[PDB]
Amino acid sequence: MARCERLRGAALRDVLGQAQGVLFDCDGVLWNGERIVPGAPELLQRLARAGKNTLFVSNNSRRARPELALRFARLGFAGLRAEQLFSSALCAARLLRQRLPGPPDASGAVFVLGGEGLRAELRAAGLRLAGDPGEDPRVRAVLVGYDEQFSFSRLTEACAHLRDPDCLLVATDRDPWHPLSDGSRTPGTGSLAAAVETASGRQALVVGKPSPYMFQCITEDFSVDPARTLMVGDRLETDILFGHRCGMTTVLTLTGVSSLEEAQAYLTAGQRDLVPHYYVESIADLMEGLE
Amino acid sequence: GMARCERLRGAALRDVLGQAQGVLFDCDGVLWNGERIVPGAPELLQRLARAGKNTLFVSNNSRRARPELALRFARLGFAGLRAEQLFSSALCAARLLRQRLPGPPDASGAVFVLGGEGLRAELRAAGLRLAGDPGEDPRVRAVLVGYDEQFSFSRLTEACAHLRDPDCLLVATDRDPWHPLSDGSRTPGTGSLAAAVETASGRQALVVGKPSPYMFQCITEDFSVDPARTLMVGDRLETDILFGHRCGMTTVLTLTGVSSLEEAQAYLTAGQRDLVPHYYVESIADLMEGL
Ligand SMILES: [Mg+2]
Ligand SMILES: [Mg+2]
Repeated sequence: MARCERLRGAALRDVLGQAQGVLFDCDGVLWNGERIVPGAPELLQRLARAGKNTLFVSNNSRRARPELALRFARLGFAGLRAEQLFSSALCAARLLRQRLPGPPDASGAVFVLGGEGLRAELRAAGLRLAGDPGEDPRVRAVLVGYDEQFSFSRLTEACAHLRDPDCLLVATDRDPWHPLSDGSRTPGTGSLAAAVETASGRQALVVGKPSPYMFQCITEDFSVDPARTLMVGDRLETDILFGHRCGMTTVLTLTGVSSLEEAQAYLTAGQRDLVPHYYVESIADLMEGLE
Repeated sequence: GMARCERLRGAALRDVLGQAQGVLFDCDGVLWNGERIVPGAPELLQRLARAGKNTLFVSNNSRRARPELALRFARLGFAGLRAEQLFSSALCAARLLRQRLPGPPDASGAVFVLGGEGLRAELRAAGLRLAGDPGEDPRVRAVLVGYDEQFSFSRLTEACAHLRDPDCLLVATDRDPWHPLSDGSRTPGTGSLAAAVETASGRQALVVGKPSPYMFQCITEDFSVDPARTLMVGDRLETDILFGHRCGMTTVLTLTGVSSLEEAQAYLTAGQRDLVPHYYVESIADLMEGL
């Protein structure tokens, strides 16, 4: 039962050694905007060098896997394989492919509330999209992602497709909002999904953290022992909660959304699924336990 | 206990109406559908008045300010209505905001409104200053969410920025999730927009319209209404009937609008008593036989 203790000294050395792998969130963890967290690339290098598997699990639905790979390299993280990158965009594409395979050749299209990156990810998996060139099939799912073009007319159109009870409703994630470098915030997919759910009378299947589906997506490709895996994230309600549901050890890093006082709040209220096992000021602190 | 969803007719119709001091009517789906009035509706109101029964009209439609709503009654054939009898969520939101924003005298701020011209006009009639109107724009001191066909991701972002200030109020005209259009499709309702704003800002909105009791408070500031001698007549179980139960009125479901008889009997069989009407009629025209 997590005590939100500061990981350092010998415990830090033991916990990492036992680890088969570390799961990292990206935003708030490896970088903030275009500023990387100092030490992070070096940390990743030393991890790989010590044979510890690294995967990246993000709720960000804006970037398709190729463009995510380029961001990593451009920001100084070399030697990443694309196979290591799991976004809500990617796993939503895969979930939708599997729920729509059906025997019927009469595949439909997905109506997407989101950007080019999310669309690209779905096309990469082989899905057809409403609004692409040519005839438009029957819309068979609405996908809600991070959608800067969100509009009343697009909400209305989403709801029309949803009047067909066989049309599925999927959301990339429910993050409510995200911090921007200038100090402001942008609404998250979770706010857009709440609108879509309310106007259509439906509940979405949610793909991203803290939904376990994300772990399912990851385990289709890699063998993961949750008991020997660290989940490292900056956000208690998505990263930590996810980690607990999957049985992983959880590390809150303090370079992002949540504060230690938010964690200690939850601890005192006994909501243990939101209490990290450990915390660090930044992921850089983890290196003292390595060589 | 009580509501049994009985058909109001015969002697029961005669008794219920005789005991009544007044009847509260919802508008859309009850007196009319789009531009088509419910046959008999104008006659009913007239006959109610001749019998000394008070009538008031209570609507969540946040689109027409009170002057234009009054002109609509008159144009569609409802004679003898005074505008003082019309209570929309727009009006009651303006009054709530006028109550809550008299304070630092002169240092009134502005209201940032997600909604249409009608709602804007209603707020201005109450003396409120609006962000986006001419001139400066005082500090924003409230966000109001209403029916906003121009709802957009950037405006949601702007609402959220005003709401970072914990002292800025959040009000919603109502939580209706969607509304029927004449062609069989639906338009998203304020409830869907409000859910987006609440989720992205981390706030709970003060809701003005039915089934919030605030709407009844707004009515009783102007008229003495004894809930025990008043009928609440509506087409929507989850808004009109719940409202009536919360305020302690007798509730009459009419079948010319959104909800069905079977939806009501389902609520009854399920023991959800606050969603079961005391009586129903096929149309409000049926009420006339009791006069
Ligand atoms: Mg993060
Ligand atoms: Mg109605």
